[PDB]
Amino acid sequence: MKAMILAAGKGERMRPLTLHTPKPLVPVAGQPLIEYHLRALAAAGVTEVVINHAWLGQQIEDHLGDGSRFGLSIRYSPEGEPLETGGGIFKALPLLGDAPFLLVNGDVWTDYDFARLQAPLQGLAHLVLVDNPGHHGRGDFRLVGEQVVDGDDAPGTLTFSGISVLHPALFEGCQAGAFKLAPLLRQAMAAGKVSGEHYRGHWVDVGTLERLAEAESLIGERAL
Ligand SMILES: O=c1ccn([C@@H]2O[C@H](COP(=O)(O)NP(=O)(O)OP(=O)(O)O)[C@@H](O)[C@H]2O)c(=O)[nH]1
Ligand SMILES: CC(=O)N[C@H]1[C@@H](OP(=O)(O)O)O[C@H](CO)[C@@H](O)[C@@H]1O[C@H](C)C(=O)O
Ligand SMILES: [Mg+2]
Ligand SMILES: [Mg+2]
Repeated sequence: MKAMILAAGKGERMRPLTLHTPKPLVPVAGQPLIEYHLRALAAAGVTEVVINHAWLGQQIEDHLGDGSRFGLSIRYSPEGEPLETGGGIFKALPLLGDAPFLLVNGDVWTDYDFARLQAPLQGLAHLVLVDNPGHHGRGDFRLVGEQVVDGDDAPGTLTFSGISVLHPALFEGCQAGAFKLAPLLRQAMAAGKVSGEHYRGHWVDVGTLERLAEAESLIGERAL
């Protein structure tokens, strides 16, 4: 299947790093953050990637080009207005086609094996969930067997990893413009159409300098 990497975020919490460098292109261990995803995706057998962008977008295209150096074919979905995650995915659907695709929040650094998702999967969406960051119980969702439901307090909830397989039909109808992805996932969940899994390996949402350091720390433990 195809993959989409979300890369339209402005990274305001990463400043001043993101003043002249798009977040996707910030180096983590001598390598641009998004290039971990491109290499992982190519290793996992993915050959076609869609990347949306907004903030400093043309720098992303300039740097990655057509993706041939990664053994990929990349298409870009430029966004001129703030579309958010859901609206942005929707805007890119023409490039993705009608088949389920792998969706990867580009801000993430992880050792999750993307090739696990090319196995028989369940529903309109299949979500990779991880331990709640910061040692809290808030999270987003709960996982019962393979079935994902909406979170409830802090007894045993999990956090959405930003790694998933989505069915384009998830966006069936859908307000053409700017909207959120989570709300759509809960309608699917409400209909028993969302499966999931709990990944217990390394995962960092790289949204701050502190998260960047943590990712570097873990990446340095893997090299050894
Ligand atoms: O409108 C958007 C916003 C976010 N995103 C995607 O989700 C990622 C960031 O998610 P984010 O919600 O934290 N936005 P951000 O401005 O980066 O917060 P901050 O770092 O504090 O400035 C971005 O890199 C994209 O991958 C989009 O694709 N579109
Ligand atoms: C689409 C997506 O990846 N959402 C996740 C991403 O959002 P981000 O923090 O990058 O803005 O990382 C968070 C954990 O750090 C999750 O809670 C987000 O999922 C929540 C439920 C959401 O859909 O808004
Ligand atoms: Mg942003
Ligand atoms: Mg982030």
